[PDB]
Amino acid sequence: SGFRKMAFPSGKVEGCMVQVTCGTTTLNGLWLDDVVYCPRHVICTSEDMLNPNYEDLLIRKSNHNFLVQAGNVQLRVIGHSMQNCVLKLKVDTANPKTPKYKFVRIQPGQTFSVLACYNGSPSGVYQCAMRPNFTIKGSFLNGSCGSVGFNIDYDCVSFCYMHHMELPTGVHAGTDLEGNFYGPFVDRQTAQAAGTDTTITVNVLAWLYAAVINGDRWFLNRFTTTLNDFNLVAMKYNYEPLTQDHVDILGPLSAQTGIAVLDMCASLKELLQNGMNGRTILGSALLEDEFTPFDVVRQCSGVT
Amino acid sequence: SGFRKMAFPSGKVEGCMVQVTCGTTTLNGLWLDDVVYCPRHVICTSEDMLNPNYEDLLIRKSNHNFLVQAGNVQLRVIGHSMQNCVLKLKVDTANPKTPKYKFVRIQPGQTFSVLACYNGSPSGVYQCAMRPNFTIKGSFLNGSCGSVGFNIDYDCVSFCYMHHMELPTGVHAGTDLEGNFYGPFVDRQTAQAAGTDTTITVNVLAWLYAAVINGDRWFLNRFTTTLNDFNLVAMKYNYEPLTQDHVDILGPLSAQTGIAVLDMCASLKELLQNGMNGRTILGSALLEDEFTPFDVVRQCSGVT
Ligand SMILES: *CC(=O)N1CCN(Cc2cccc(Cl)c2)[C@@H](CC(C)C)C1
Ligand SMILES: *CC(=O)N1CCN(Cc2cccc(Cl)c2)[C@@H](CC(C)C)C1
Repeated sequence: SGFRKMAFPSGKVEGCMVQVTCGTTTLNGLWLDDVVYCPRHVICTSEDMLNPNYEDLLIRKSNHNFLVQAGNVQLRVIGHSMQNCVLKLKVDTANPKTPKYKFVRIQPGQTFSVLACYNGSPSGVYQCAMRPNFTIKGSFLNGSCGSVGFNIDYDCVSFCYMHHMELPTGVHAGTDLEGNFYGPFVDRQTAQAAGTDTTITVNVLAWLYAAVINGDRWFLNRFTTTLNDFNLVAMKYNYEPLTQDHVDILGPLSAQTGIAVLDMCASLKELLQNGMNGRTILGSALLEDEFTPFDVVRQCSGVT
Repeated sequence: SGFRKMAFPSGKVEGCMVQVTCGTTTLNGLWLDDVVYCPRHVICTSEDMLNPNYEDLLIRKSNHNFLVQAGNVQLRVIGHSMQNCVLKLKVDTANPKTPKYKFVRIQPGQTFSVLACYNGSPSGVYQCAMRPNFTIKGSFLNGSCGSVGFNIDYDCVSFCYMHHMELPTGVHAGTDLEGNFYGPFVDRQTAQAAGTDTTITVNVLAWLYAAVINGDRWFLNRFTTTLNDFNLVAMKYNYEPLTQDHVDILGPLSAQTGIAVLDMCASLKELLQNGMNGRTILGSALLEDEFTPFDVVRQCSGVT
């Protein structure tokens, strides 16, 4: 037992990290097969970032201008291209450590692990959720750009995120591995509105089931509710509306604990209306939303 | 910016995990050089766990009874020995993936990453603190025994913990890599008292400095205190007494933020006496104690 914000083992991703330098800018790249993926802003200078003309900036660059180092070995760049906000540098050597992988575009509310990297070297790993407003609340300093988010299904790494920037509010924005930003963000040093965020209701419910599985049951009550009544409370407290698809995904957890999803919704309703009353749930004094129902099942069963 | 409960990249440890089977019991082992380290309770049966006579149980075992598999390859066991609560199985092959490593016995209040493993395969990674009462609040199911805790200094992995058991209270107990339990715990299915735990004061203070560095400053006040006055509040709220060694270790963070350690102690004093008043600090509604001053500096600087 016990419930922790667990990240995937980062080994398969560590083996893909490289350092990419262009002129005087250095960030992280992801070396998979014979391609190195990195944020296209690696081609900018400090004066370029207000509104870079990336097509023009990339034209002044040749394959030899992109310095790619994997640890101590230098990769030979034989091709370069921009796809959306990422640069794809073709190298003459396939990464011997390339795991089985996929590029996926995650949905808001889904989770993933981030391997924070600086100068091509891994510093740490943490579990993130893609917020409903398409930002992530990460830990990223200067040089962390090009660090990636991923999930691992047995031996397959599904890369879902690449870090590009920090908004003036301290939240993080980035792209999928095809270079498309999540949310309305653009890769320029401009003030950008992150949309109104909401709490991931299905995840808070999944976490309440994890709490019941692990012994924390104080919040369980003698009440039930309906999807419509619960959604009136969710709207008031800036929670995502709960749908039947969300109820269906909570099926396994409802089955294991024997607590109907709507009864758990009534517990959540009372927690939203009354607060925690100085108590904790799974060591937290607030309602956690960065564990999906899948994460809860995986952690509570022992999937490797 | 941003502050997260970050674990070390687990790659160097993943490469050491093996599955150890003895009779019908299977748990995880750590393969370093030509030695596989695992909890000695791998030699027990269900009827043995009330009070195992490990010396007698190990005598009925031969090298061929210890089945060690690293992924799909079978290791050949050429020696076996018990050192405290760990078994050391000498194998005929040095692990090609053995990183630079040390065995260290961590101090209470210090942190480390745990690579939870099942059947020799890594499931996830999380950051833990060794509680002042020598337990850890982990996430460990049946089969997780033999999973290890570690820190990484550049290329050197300092292994500090091996998981052995879950106390009836849901907290976790284990040993250093020489097989000595942290705390008064013994490897038997007996009800065992975990000592009175306390909050790691120096870590909560280190985390308050991380909050100030990252923008959360609401808790800063116009007050100061003394070590003696603060310690009267710490005693009341079951916080570890703050010493000059702790003040000294907070030196760098005090220097960076320009907030004297005793002024931060007065902020902590007011937070202890008044609570959070429905507010949060670094996304938490309680006082976090599982980040050391070293962890804060590392995360806030970008050490890889
Ligand atoms: C991710 C990272 O380390 N950095 C944040 C982005 N910086 C450039 C930038 C500025 C404004 C908007 C965007 Cl999309 C990108 C990085 C600059 C260094 C020199 C790599 C730092
Ligand atoms: C760590 C783990 O997976 N397990 C917890 C300990 N179990 C045996 C046990 C019982 C009582 C006290 C101690 Cl020190 C150890 C493990 C049993 C399986 C069969 C490995 C499970």
